[PDB]
Amino acid sequence: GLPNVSELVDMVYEYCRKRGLYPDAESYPWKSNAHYWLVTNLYQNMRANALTDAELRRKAADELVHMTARINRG
Repeated sequence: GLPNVSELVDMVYEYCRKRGLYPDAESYPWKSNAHYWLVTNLYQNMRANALTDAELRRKAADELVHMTARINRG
């Protein structure tokens, strides 16, 4: 299933920490297309907006609701 908000925020921070080891964002080791889209969107929003941890958590929760709805309808 999808990550919960805490799991997803941890993934964003790990990606933040590890992304320099890889040739590009797509080459990072994603367990699903969902993880790639969730994490890279939140990372870029983090980066381009200096999001606080609480702000990141709110965006992550919204992204997870949109993605749950997408998967729910096929």
